[PDB]
Amino acid sequence: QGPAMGIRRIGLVVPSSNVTVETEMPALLSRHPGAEFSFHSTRMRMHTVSPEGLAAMNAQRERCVLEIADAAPEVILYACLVAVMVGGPGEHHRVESAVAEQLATGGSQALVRSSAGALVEGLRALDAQRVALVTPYMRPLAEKVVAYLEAEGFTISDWRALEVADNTEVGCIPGEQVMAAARSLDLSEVDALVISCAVQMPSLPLVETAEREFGIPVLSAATAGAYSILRSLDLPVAVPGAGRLLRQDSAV
Repeated sequence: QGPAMGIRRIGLVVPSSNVTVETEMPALLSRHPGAEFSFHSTRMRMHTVSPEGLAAMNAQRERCVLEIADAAPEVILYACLVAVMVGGPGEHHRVESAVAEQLATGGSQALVRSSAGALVEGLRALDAQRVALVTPYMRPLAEKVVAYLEAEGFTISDWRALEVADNTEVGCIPGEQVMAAARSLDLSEVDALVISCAVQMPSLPLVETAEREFGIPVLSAATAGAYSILRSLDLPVAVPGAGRLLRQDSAV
């Protein structure tokens, strides 16, 4: 198509209290052998992962979009997965389209992705039908994630909810806790494990060790987001250290 772009600019629309995605996204993508990235954030305030915390956070969408658009990123990621999925089946399409339209009214060419939509995208690239989930959420929010994915055609075999409503606390969840949850799952005939549905719960270093342990593909909201960003930018998905999903273009 056109001239090689140089540094690829990624926009991140993130909960104010989130520290994990701005850490994990650069760490994961820094291992791309053929592309360089920069990361630019806008904050929507949230510290409590509850219906009301998420509603208050989502209401800042229009503000955040105008802010990050000013940076002319190539793709913009709506980072919080449950923020979208709490709105019920189909919500990522409504949110993504609302962002695209707002960007278009301001003359921006930026692409739009969301963690929720990216998870679907990653699960489908994996040819996954039966899926198991680990989440830091309170149970009712976990159940909405489950219902969302069922509507997209997935069978959710089993899931865990750590019930950690405070987002700062979510960021401090140790890998041992996450691994203990993943190990409590029944994984028989599960095609893929979502080791973290939330972008605040750390999981990146567990992805490789968990694939070796469980013998299935392992992804998170963050690795799904990375996959989606790569696909949106027409870049090869061949990044080491981030599970099978990030090596889909290995043979290429």
